[PDB]
Amino acid sequence: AKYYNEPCHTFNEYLLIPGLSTVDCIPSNVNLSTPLVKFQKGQQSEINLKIPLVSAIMQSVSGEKMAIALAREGGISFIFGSQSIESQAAMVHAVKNFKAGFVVSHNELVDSQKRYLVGAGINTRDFRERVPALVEAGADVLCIDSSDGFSEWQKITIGWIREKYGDKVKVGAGNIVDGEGFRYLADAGADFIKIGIGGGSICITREQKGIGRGQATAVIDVVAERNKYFEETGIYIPVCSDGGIVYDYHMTLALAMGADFIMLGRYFARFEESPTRKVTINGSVMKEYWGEGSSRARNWEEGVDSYVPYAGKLKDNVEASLNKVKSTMCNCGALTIPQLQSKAKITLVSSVSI
Amino acid sequence: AKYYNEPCHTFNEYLLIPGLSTVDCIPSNVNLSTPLVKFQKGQQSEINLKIPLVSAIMQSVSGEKMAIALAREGGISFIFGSQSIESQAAMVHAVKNFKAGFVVSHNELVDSQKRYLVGAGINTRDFRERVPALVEAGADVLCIDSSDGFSEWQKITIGWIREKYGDKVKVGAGNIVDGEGFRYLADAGADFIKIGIGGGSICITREQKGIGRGQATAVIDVVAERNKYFEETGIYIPVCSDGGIVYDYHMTLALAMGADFIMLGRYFARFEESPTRKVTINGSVMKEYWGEGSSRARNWEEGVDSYVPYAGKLKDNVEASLNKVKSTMCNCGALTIPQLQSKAKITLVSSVSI
Amino acid sequence: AKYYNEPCHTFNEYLLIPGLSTVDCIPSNVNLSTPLVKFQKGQQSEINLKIPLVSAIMQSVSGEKMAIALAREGGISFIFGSQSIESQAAMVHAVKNFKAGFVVSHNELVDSQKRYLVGAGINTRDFRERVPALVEAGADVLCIDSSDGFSEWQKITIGWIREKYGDKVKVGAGNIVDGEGFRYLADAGADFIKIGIGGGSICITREQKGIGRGQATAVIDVVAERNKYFEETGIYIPVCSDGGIVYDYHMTLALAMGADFIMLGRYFARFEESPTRKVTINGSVMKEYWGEGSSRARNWEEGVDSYVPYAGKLKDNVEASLNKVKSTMCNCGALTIPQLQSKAKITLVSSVSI
Amino acid sequence: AKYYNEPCHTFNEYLLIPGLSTVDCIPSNVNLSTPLVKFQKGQQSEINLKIPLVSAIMQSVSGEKMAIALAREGGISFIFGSQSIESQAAMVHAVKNFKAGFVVSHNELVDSQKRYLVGAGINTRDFRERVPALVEAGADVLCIDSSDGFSEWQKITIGWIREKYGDKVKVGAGNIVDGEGFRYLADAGADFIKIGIGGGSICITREQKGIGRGQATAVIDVVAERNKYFEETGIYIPVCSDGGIVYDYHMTLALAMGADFIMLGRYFARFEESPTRKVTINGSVMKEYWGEGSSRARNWEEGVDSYVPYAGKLKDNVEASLNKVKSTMCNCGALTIPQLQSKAKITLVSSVSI
Ligand SMILES: COc1c(C)c2c(c(O)c1C/C=C(\C)CCC(=O)O)C(=O)OC2
Ligand SMILES: COc1c(C)c2c(c(O)c1C/C=C(\C)CCC(=O)O)C(=O)OC2
Ligand SMILES: COc1c(C)c2c(c(O)c1C/C=C(\C)CCC(=O)O)C(=O)OC2
Ligand SMILES: COc1c(C)c2c(c(O)c1C/C=C(\C)CCC(=O)O)C(=O)OC2
Ligand SMILES: O=c1[nH]cnc2c1ncn2[C@@H]1O[C@H](COP(=O)(O)O)[C@@H](O)[C@H]1O
Ligand SMILES: O=c1[nH]cnc2c1ncn2[C@@H]1O[C@H](COP(=O)(O)O)[C@@H](O)[C@H]1O
Ligand SMILES: O=c1[nH]cnc2c1ncn2[C@@H]1O[C@H](COP(=O)(O)O)[C@@H](O)[C@H]1O
Ligand SMILES: O=c1[nH]cnc2c1ncn2[C@@H]1O[C@H](COP(=O)(O)O)[C@@H](O)[C@H]1O
Ligand SMILES: [K+]
Ligand SMILES: [K+]
Ligand SMILES: [K+]
Ligand SMILES: [K+]
Repeated sequence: AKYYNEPCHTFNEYLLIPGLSTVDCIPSNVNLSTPLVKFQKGQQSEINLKIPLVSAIMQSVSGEKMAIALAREGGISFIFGSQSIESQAAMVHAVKNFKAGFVVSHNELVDSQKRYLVGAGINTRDFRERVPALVEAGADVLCIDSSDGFSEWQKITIGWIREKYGDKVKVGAGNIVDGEGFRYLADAGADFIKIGIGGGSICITREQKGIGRGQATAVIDVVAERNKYFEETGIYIPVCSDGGIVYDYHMTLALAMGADFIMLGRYFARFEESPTRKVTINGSVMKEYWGEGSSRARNWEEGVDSYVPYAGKLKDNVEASLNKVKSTMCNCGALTIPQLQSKAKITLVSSVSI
Repeated sequence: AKYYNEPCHTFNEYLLIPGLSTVDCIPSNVNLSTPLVKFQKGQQSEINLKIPLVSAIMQSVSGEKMAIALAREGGISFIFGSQSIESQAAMVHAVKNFKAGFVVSHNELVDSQKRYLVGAGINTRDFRERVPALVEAGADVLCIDSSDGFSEWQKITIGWIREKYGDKVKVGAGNIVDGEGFRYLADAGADFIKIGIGGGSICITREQKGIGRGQATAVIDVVAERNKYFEETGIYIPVCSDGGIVYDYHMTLALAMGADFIMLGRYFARFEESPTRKVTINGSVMKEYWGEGSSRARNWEEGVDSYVPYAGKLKDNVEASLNKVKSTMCNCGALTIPQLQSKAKITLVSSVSI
Repeated sequence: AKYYNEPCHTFNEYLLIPGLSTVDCIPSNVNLSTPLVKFQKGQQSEINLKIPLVSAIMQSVSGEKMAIALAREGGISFIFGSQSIESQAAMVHAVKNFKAGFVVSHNELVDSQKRYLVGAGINTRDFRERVPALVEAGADVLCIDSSDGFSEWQKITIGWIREKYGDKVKVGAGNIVDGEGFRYLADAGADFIKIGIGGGSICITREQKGIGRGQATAVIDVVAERNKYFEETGIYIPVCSDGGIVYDYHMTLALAMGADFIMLGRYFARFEESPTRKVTINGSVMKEYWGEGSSRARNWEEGVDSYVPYAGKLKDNVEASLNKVKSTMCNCGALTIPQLQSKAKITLVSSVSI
Repeated sequence: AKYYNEPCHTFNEYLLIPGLSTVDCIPSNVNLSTPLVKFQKGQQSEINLKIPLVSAIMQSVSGEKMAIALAREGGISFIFGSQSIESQAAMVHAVKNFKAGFVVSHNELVDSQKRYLVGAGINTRDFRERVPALVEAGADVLCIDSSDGFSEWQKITIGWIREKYGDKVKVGAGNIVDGEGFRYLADAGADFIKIGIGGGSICITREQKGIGRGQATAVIDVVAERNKYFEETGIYIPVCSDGGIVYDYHMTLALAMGADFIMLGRYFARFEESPTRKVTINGSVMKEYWGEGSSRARNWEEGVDSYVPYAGKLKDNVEASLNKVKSTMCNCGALTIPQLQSKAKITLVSSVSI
């Protein structure tokens, strides 16, 4: 067996040490643009998010309304794939054609036709039928959804997409937690790679499957491999820190450690736009939230079902969260995510102080 | 005094990092066969379990019914030796002759005569009389039961067995927690060595005797010594991780760290087949469970007596546990235990994340 | 990104190991004098506190009465700047002219005219108007108050002061937590540098902003840079450990680690002289205490409002605290703060023992 | 300031790993004799305890009855010195002349006249008068009682004793927690050195004074210095682990780490023979226990007053404790304390497993 020198850590175990803040760095001047899909050295990504936040590929998070609301603020949602091909394609189509008027019976993220961008999750099983349907519906990007992306099944899925669509259809893959996993999916052709196993808030109320790694350590390790890969091939593959974001400052940390964007479930589940029921229990307005591994999810094993405090509209909450991220970025002397990734000073905190 | 560079750790402090999962690895194709007794390089063990689980040498765990139920699923039970020679021999005989019809007044683990295999615990005191009786009764393997197997008494016991039966009678020894202890029992002639002191769940409700070591560290250290021993002598001695299994994923970890099989007490005590009373307390069906060191056990000092939640039939529970182990093995890219031991990537987790 | 070899620690994680105590070291012979502003090798600071304690630049701590009471015991207060220029200048003037008799409508810290010394906090925004007013009022020293002093805004503020007053007006700067930050403010011209971000007791009831560092690690790191700076330039810049003092022995630790003086908020908020209301809740006399980042403070975001147990007069409490500090200093073989900083033996304690 | 590479640890953070147990090692054959005062290489100590336990120099622990009861079992008590010279001398005399019949108005520890041995605590202040009185009363050994023995006052006290009595009067000194402190008292002439600051159970209900060190680390460090000192001078100075013994196995650990004997307060306070009142609170028989630093103690600052569960007669409790120590010693392959100190394998345990 192979062992490691240091134990893995979570975001709660880190803090940022300030760098030189210039008179020109104020929250409003901070640019949160970030690449979504791979590109070559010197190029720009074909798809750039205006804010580094994407909603989780979950039934209780990314429905049509969430996708529209998030795209309006500059991010993108990945419509859940744990539903019928027809049902998921309908949501994608609804998002792509939302601005239409008569239909035959500032930071918005849109395509060349001013239509909101939207992503869609796929699986390694029915892709031969699901992918064409999502492509037809107008999906802007796809992502293989899995608890263990270090699999030949993902390579096969990406291969089929490349053979049928070449590099015209974008597809992310995951999840992985180390350089080996990243490298495998990179060579397989993934446009972006998702990082994270066992770090989601859903795991708080469930038992360990035995596989996983502290989210912070996973991002740091994968990012190092991604940078090495860039140096060897000239190909820059964006990576996504998926899960484990508990507080707003965790967002800044994930980005500082090298993640290009962040995927969140619980964070968005709390909003009015999530596709779940708003329930009031003893004066407390809550929203439903369950894992994709729960029996409640897959039936169209693991299992986690819970409630999250209602937070209102997505817009006001994201604005507040990102204002804090931008302010912290200025503390670190960064006006952009790439500058933050270059200048960030990250310290581990003692367990005693926690 | 001799000190160590790193502190010892328990199973809860580890997680497995996924490896490449091939299209051919599905739970049903995973082989959990494993050697029980020592053999030379290139040989196969004379006794191979079909599943890597054996029940503890305890009054509250391994009785006749447990032995039959576990053997039926591919494992083996070690009938407790903390009872009269006559009483223990009777249980062994009952297991060996269970399939008999008229008696004169798929994954089953059996001998050449299709009789379920069964083991029996012995002590370093009355072995001259207990061993012959167990051999006559048909015991397939014996194991010296002790909290500290690094003892001349164990060497003497194994020696007497070798002098009387040669290598025709198999006998495990233990418990030890480091290379020195392993080496001593290996040179003494033990067929398999049990690892673990102070890691049993029984210790949760009792005070430390002062001796012990984190179960994970103990297995890792002993396994390293065992592999070194194999390289020097060509003799492969199976080792058993005894105690400390709290969750199913701990089983996968123990195996990944090098243990050939696992001994459990609490896990099996919960089943209908354990020899203890099923008691209902306030709507909760429980089963009794007490340590062999408790005054309640030895009287035919330490002391631990408690209850464990009823889990029903052994069969359904083991199937569920092993299905999870096999699934995790596929995440790690392993179709067998030896392949897992070779490919496993094991990371320590921070105390903060725990 | 830049990472660190060791995690940061708080004061609770340290203890002092005794050194040789001489017959001449008794609490009463211990000298707690300490420099407040920078000086060259071989010189004495133009301003020396008689005790190493200064009260925080907070609305709920440093008002006129606090400033008089603390100066009487040998320390100095920094009148809060989160109020109108006119209001703050009035408090400064009131302190400077407290001993006056007819006014036209042993360890005391005083100026050449026997007037109590007093400091005043300033900000990087209205200094062009606030500074002249404070200077006119008689402020003896100023200090830029900020959660992140590693800023060009602080350099600009110090620059303006130097251009207008040369080295005749003393001004501290902060806060910083590492050598880089210290170095920046040192080169900018600061007379003393304050250390500490996120370590204040106020943070106990609030969420992390994402920036910070264990107070002990921050002091140790900054002190090392300060000593290096002294060796390179011959300039000795006093540093202040700001926040995180929970127990009296933390004072001794901060000083032993190299801090010349200590800034405290909660400690002084408990006294009769703090400018907040004394409220009795269920038989418990308390005093109000809120952070400068709370909405309650700035309105003339973050937010922390709470109560601290009443402790009575500042005099008796400081005497008791310092008697303990002096006794511990004698345990360490030190009769002065500089001797303590040279002889102190500081050990980290295990999280288990905590 | 001077810092250390590793944090200090307590006894709870350690466990012993078994060594080879020989057929000749059974509890009854284990010899717990141990030296009390210094001797040269090749010699035997002039005073050897029959068991390695001594009672604390406390008002609530070591009175006349305790001294007699402990001496009867082979240990020695140090009559508290926090009382009048006349009062303390009376207790010493009472112990020395307990076996007398008409008075003019197996493992027992005795002198050449069959009189129970007894020690007495002294202070660095009134020794010129207290020492002669204790010597006259028949005290067999003295010990300077202090929270910080790294003091010129202790050197002066030992010096006065040597000048007046030469090496005919034995006197221990302490407390210290590192090699420097040990070395100072060794060169000063101490017959034995006590280790421990802040590790006593009394500290559980009180605030840190700021000085101290984990008890285990303190013993290990001092023992290393003591062994180095022995190699350089040929003088063997016994050391005493004072305080921090919570469980019986802590005794074995302290001895294994190199301490020759152990001083305990709480342990003995629970017995019928302690000089405090036996009080029954709600069906629970308790005994009083307070620190020597409490105002309740010195008045003939710190302060700790509490209750300990009644345990009955000293005899039965010590026998049980030592039976466990001896059994563990056999697990480690040791028949004597020196053999244990040579063969012991000591591992640190993870904070997670604790
Ligand atoms: C696929 O969605 C996830 C993801 C992305 C992760 C985890 C997880 O449990 C599930 C649900 C698990 C499901 C639906 C079972 C199928 C599978 O195994 O893919 C996790 O632990 O890390 C990441
Ligand atoms: C023998 O069964 C065990 C085993 C295997 C272990 C422990 C233990 O306490 C007992 C009971 C202890 C008994 C019956 C006393 C006799 C003895 O000492 O063997 C333990 O701590 O690690 C392993
Ligand atoms: C300025 O007073 C402080 C200081 C000294 C510190 C912190 C802090 O939050 C505030 C209040 C924050 C305010 C008033 C907002 C403006 C600003 O950012 O300066 C902290 O975390 O470390 C040190
Ligand atoms: C002297 O008895 C002790 C000892 C041995 C220790 C401590 C302690 O507090 C006291 C009481 C402290 C007193 C009576 C005040 C005088 C003094 O300082 O000696 C401790 O922390 O480690 C060891
Ligand atoms: O059932 C589940 N168990 C564990 N993780 C899950 C499950 N369902 C989704 N996830 C992961 O958890 C992420 C959300 O983490 P969260 O933002 O902390 O709530 C998702 O994007 C997935 O990667
Ligand atoms: O009384 C006891 N004290 C400590 N360990 C015990 C005792 N009795 C049995 N054991 C050990 O605990 C193991 C069971 O651990 P468990 O599976 O965690 O319950 C047994 O196989 C023994 O090795
Ligand atoms: O609102 C706030 N949030 C965090 N820190 C604050 C705030 N206001 C003041 N502080 C810091 O906390 C210090 C006081 O720490 P305290 O002595 O532990 O209460 C001040 O001197 C500031 O440096
Ligand atoms: O007031 C006190 N404070 C701290 N330690 C004390 C005090 N009085 C005695 N001690 C120490 O505590 C030891 C007893 O530790 P205990 O056996 O854990 O109760 C004594 O022998 C002293 O060294
Ligand atoms: K900054
Ligand atoms: K895999
Ligand atoms: K000292
Ligand atoms: K042994």
